[PDB]
Amino acid sequence: GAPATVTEQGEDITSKKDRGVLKIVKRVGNGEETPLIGDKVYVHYKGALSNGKKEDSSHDRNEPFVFSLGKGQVIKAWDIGVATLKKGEIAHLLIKPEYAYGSAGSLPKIPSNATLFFEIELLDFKGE
Ligand SMILES: COc1ccc(CC[C@@H](OC(=O)[C@@H]2CCCCN2C(=O)[C@H](c2cc(OC)c(OC)c(OC)c2)C2CCCCC2)c2cccc(OCC(=O)O)c2)cc1OC
Repeated sequence: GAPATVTEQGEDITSKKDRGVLKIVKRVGNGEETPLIGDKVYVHYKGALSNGKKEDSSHDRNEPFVFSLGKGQVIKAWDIGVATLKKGEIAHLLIKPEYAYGSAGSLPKIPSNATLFFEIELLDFKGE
């Protein structure tokens, strides 16, 4: 499925090139701009543990999820990954624990050393 495609075909968007965050663009967005650190970003998403049937989704807020990019308001992989998206883009991200919750996890919801998968839509972003 979608995680396997990211493993085989996903681009490594980490600075260290350690495959900690792999990306596939699933729908191309508009324009050339991608958000800067400090910008307020608005997304829809769904997220899964790799090994589990439990899903989280912004569609249940029925509302955009909002955060300021590069301000440690989300896991590292999202500061890295969302920064690469254009407005209207939908991407898949496969995320190793070092760029999420690490060996600690976030118990009981997130286990130790969990890989995560997300589908993310960048709705909009605005300068601070
Ligand atoms: C800088 O590092 C951190 C910053 C923030 C956190 C908290 C979890 C942080 O979660 C995350 O960063 C990632 C990426 C964004 C979407 C949520 N997310 C998650 O892992 C999800 C998540 C994790 C959560 O807590 C761990 C959630 O809160 C209970 C949560 O609620 C909607 C959702 C996982 C859920 C299970 C399946 C795998 C996904 C979070 C959760 C909810 C809203 C957030 O920002 C917007 C807002 O506050 O309105 C930020 C952990 C961090 O490190 C582990």
